[PDB]
Amino acid sequence: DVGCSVDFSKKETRCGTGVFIYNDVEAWRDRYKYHPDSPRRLAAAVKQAWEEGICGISSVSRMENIMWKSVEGELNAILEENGVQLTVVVGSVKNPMWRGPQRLPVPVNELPHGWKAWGKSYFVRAAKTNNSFVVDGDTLKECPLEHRAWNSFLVEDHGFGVFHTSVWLKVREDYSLECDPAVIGTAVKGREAAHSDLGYWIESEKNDTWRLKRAHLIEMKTCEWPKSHTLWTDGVEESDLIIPKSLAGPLSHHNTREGYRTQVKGPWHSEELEIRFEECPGTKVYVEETCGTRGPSLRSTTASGRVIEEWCCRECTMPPLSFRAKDGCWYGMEIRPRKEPESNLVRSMVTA
Amino acid sequence: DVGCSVDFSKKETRCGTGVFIYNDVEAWRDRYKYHPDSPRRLAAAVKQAWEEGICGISSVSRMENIMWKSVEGELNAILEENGVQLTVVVGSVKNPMWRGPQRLPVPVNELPHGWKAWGKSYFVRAAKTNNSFVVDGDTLKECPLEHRAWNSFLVEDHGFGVFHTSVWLKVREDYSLECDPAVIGTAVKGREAAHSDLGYWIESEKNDTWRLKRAHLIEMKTCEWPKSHTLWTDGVEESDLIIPKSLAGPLSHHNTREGYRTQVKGPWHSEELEIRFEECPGTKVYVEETCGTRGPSLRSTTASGRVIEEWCCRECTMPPLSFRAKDGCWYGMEIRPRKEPESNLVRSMVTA
Amino acid sequence: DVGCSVDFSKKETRCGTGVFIYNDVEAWRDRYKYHPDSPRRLAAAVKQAWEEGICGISSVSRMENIMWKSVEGELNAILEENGVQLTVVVGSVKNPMWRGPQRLPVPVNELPHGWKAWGKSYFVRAAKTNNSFVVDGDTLKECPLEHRAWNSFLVEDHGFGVFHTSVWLKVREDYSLECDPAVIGTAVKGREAAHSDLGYWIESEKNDTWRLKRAHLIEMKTCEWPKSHTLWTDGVEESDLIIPKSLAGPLSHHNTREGYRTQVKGPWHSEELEIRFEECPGTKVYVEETCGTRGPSLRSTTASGRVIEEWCCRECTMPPLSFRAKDGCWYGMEIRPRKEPESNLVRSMVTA
Amino acid sequence: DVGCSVDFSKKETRCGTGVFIYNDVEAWRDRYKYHPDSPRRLAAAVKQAWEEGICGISSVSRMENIMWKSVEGELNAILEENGVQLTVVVGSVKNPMWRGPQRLPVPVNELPHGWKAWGKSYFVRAAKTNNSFVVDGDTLKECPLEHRAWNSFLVEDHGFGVFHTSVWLKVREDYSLECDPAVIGTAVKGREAAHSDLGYWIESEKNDTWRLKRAHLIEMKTCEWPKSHTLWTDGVEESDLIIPKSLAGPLSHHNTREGYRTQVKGPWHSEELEIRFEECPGTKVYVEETCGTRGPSLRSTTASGRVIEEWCCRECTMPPLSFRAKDGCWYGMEIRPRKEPESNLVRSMVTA
Ligand SMILES: *[C@@H]1O[C@H](CO)[C@@H](O)[C@H](O)[C@H]1NC(C)=O
Ligand SMILES: *[C@@H]1O[C@H](CO)[C@@H](O)[C@H](O)[C@H]1NC(C)=O
Ligand SMILES: *[C@@H]1O[C@H](CO)[C@@H](O)[C@H](O)[C@H]1NC(C)=O
Repeated sequence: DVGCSVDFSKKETRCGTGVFIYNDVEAWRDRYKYHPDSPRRLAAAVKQAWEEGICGISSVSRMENIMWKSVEGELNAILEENGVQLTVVVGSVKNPMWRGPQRLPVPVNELPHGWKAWGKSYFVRAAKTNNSFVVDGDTLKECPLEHRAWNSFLVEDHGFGVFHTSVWLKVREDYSLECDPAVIGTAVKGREAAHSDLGYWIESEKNDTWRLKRAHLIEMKTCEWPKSHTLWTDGVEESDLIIPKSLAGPLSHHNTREGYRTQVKGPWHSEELEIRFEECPGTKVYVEETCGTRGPSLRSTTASGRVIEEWCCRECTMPPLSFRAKDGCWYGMEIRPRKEPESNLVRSMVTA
Repeated sequence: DVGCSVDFSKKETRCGTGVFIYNDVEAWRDRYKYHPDSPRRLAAAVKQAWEEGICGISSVSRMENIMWKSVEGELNAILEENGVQLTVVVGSVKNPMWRGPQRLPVPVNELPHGWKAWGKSYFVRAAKTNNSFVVDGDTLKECPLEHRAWNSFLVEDHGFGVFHTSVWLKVREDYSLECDPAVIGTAVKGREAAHSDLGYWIESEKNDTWRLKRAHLIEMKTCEWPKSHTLWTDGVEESDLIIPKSLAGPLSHHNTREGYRTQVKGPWHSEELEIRFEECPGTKVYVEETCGTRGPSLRSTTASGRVIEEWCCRECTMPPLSFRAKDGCWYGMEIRPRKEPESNLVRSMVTA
Repeated sequence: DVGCSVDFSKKETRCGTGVFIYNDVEAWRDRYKYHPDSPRRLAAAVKQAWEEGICGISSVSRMENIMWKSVEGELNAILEENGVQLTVVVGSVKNPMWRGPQRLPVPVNELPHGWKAWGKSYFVRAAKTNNSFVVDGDTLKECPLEHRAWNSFLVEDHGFGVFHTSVWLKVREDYSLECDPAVIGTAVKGREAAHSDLGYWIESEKNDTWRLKRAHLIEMKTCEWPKSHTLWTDGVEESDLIIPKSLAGPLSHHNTREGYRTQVKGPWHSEELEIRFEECPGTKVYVEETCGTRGPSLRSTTASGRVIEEWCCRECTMPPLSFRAKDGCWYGMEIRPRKEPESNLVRSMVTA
Repeated sequence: DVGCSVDFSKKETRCGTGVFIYNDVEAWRDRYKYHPDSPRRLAAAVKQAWEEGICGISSVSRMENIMWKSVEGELNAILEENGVQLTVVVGSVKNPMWRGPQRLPVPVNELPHGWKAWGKSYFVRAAKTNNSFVVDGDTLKECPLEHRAWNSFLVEDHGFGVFHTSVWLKVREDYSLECDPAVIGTAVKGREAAHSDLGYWIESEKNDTWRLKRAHLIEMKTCEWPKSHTLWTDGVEESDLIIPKSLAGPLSHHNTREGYRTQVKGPWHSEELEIRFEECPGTKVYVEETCGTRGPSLRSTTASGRVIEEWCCRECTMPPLSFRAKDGCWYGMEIRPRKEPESNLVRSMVTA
């Protein structure tokens, strides 16, 4: 708790005791290493799960998906060692990571033998097997969405003084729609508080009342935001959560904005996204009762690239509500083009 | 907002951005300028308060006593320019700081006079007067409680922690029974959370769904704890708040103890009270079905120096709750002497 | 070795792994507390030296004087336990320290028995004897300079998790004239190189040239600066070293300035000498080739404190050169008063 | 600079002023920008070099090769925008990185076109040209090493080096084979001295003499170690410098070990080479005078991977020297296999 505290705004070097949080979403690339636990038990789990008619796993976040491409060789070799013919295939995730009903069973006992964890686990290869245990990817045709597992892992301990934090995880014996709290946090001082998650960072201020300031989205989950680590969980609803609750929208006075509602058809397809309260270049948003009602988020740019400099709506706190996507700006549901037809603009992917 | 941390149980160090809280209950605040609005307006408060039957004040906290005392002499000189004859007397604060049905009014007009109230170069005095506005102490007869005010102040600024360190203030224009949220510090992470203010420190560990861990009291206020800043506002009663809400007992699951109720008869008199869950020296608390019922906290130390060692109770949980006061050790209401008469021991006067 | 970092010039906070120097010049007062290892062997060495004709020891560093003063009692008691007729008297510290031809011999064997000294180092009782194994002091008549032992010691271990990190020395097995490398640390980074040790602190930077900026001289030694721990020791002249080599002047480009010759006649009688390049208060220096020639340095004021305000220099580059001592503001030799008799100028004592 | 320090063998901790070194070899540093002065000045320099007849550039180090990989596209776009037709093509660094005799001429005047590409990070295309100003890569035939430049840049300033982490370079006016000192750190404390730069990490231990302890290499350059930035620069011979000076072998007694000689023919082709004084896995080294004389470094294993169990040496001192790279474990010149056919010994190709 002994800290370098140096007030950047006022240049105040100080130290003492308290609690400390750090912005790791941008520093995530060079801070984190992940892995499963007991790969033999995981081989037992995948084998047993295969006995339950399980296709694969549709990862909800990039953290888990990046895990499942780490012990694929070791998992396949362990399956080979005990004679289990099972090949795991891992593809690419696509936002918004949808909700899979199945859940990975938990073995009651490990495989009868196997000690490949000693020495060499990485540089291992084995021939494919007819059976495929797919992970993410565009294998929607190979198997439907109802045979895929989802949110069947946990974080018990992470962080190490080895320059590269190694994270311990294991298959859930429980069923949950809630996002993992081991890697979430917020706290408040005076006028400022912020909701922080590995794939979601949210800025909350107190200008007049407690409101929202900004949010960044690297990944597009489908779990639920908690209330225990949420501030002011008393007197708040889901519709005003600009972040959809189904998309893990916090239930706080700090997750609400005036003149705007939950955005379910937003650019939940974009791999990367940010919610900035700024008019996108060359686009001025108006507020007029004459304007149209809400509609699916339309990108600021037409397919031809021409920009639309006139956007309107009825009951918005002007001017901006635009998603900072890689492909451009997506505007909120209330904001709709004033003159450009709503069918001409790049409509957001169906992600309600 | 950029500082570091050095964990105790682990030597790992790392840092960047973050939010930070500090503890200032051990240091009993610190030397602060204590500008109440304007000293001329503060003096003009008492002319009309005194006129409408306010013969004294019951200070809510020790800060307030410091504040009135620190300007007591100057208050006598501000009113020398106009035909006002008052003399302010500030006495030691008796605990627990009972309430005052009156409040300090808010003058609407200023007295035309020199503005030398603040920053005077000394060399000035005032004329004493028979009528006395008694501020706490032993002026119960000189001023009835019904004519005393209380909790009639509101904090505005408490910054300038580098050089000026002024606790700027204003008479709260609003009759508030709750405490002031500004100087409160709190946050929760992992298995830990802790509230903090100018007179109290609170700890909360995720022992089993959170509970009461340890707190210290340097002053027994009689305000109330706001919910929008306390964890789990919903889901706790005021009776199981081991701190009576009357004493600003927080309304949170984190503020409660198994087998212990609100300690209304606790030693809220001892100017300082440290709340620790531990057997006091030389006492063995028992859990017997045949023990006695609740009662006012009996100090573990007798007036003659003898100490009653073996105590019992019917609904306790280890470790026992004993108020570590300068007066000695005081146990909870639930824990009574096994067989030594409660009359002989130093009973805690009913502190409701 | 990891650690914090704060560069106040840019406020750049850093943490990694490497080496960490410290500025301990101000901490010479109470940096260390210790005695030489096996004071019995040092007593044997002192007896052998005295038998060999070592009337005294000329302390080379104030650290050595501190150690000798601290260990005087234990050494005396060791001498008088074995029956040795020797009293070790440790005098004051006079600047500049002057060399001692002789050295402390390493004793072939320790004294037959000196266990009573074990655990009896500071609070040590003994008597006096006719023979005085003086240690520096104002005893030039008694033990002349040529008959004093000097720089015949070494350092084994220093630095610890304590304010007074115990230092263990050793009777130098052989001759030596250089200074101690173990307590030296240095390096260069961009535009700043600093030469620092237990008693000195020298600065340098590249202002279109690597020149001298400021040097703090708590003491005045005569050993030689080692090359193994020096920067840019290639192509530098003694006469341009503002600090002469005879007073332990580093041999580096960073230890010289332009338009100024070596200062061999400066206030080298000053106990504490700090060197800065800034105009002396209450005076001014002109670049006048008609000024005085080279010679002893002068104090800015007269004996009575009269401020000699008129000064000049043959070819100095403004700002001028002056010595800051406890005595007062002393000028460089190249600067002379435009109009002041040499009788009114205090000449810096010069010792060879 | 205010930092801290925590010991590893011990647990001593402390914070204070000083200077701090940081090892970025294993820590893998951070991302860097590598801005080459004014992009148009670089374009003019390369155009003038091509007019002179410079066919390409030899990236001395991996940092400069990454700089050219980051600067290629925008330089080509700038060239095509101006009346210039020359394409820059980069590739992979080949070890050992070879020298070049040419330097990029400093342009007299900037190319006549608009300035819009300060630190332009790609994302602009250009028309290919038959003429190519190849950079490193494998275009040896297209641009012979004769007309390949080498060390044509110098680091100027490291502005915003904590987060922005940008290294700004400019075309050197004068020729210089020397490496870059600004990115070199070193000092000595007690019995350890360490030499390192942006690419190299050398550990020297004092074991009865200042001796090397370990040497790790992530690249293979050909510049030269500056003397001002190393220790014990006297009484050192190249033959005992295990690292050849041609490999920027530091000139210090710390760079030599007894019983061995310079290794100018070792596995310097390795992209990563870690030198450890230890027997190669599955191999035994002995000291036999009848052993083969010094010869090219041989991988401990064979081409098929067979391990040589018996090894001999004429003058080696245990533990034996071995180069630990991804290719495998090697042996020095003095260490020859005791009895093994020379065909199966993977010689290190001569690095001339
Ligand atoms: C923000 O500052 C204060 C606090 O809410 C208020 O006066 C103001 O209206 C707020 N909004 C703006 C746009 O300044
Ligand atoms: C160096 O110092 C001189 C005068 O001492 C000053 O004019 C100049 O600006 C300084 N800086 C540089 C980079 O020369
Ligand atoms: C290393 O340790 C010390 C000197 O540094 C000494 O005892 C020992 O002999 C040295 N040599 C070896 C091989 O450890």
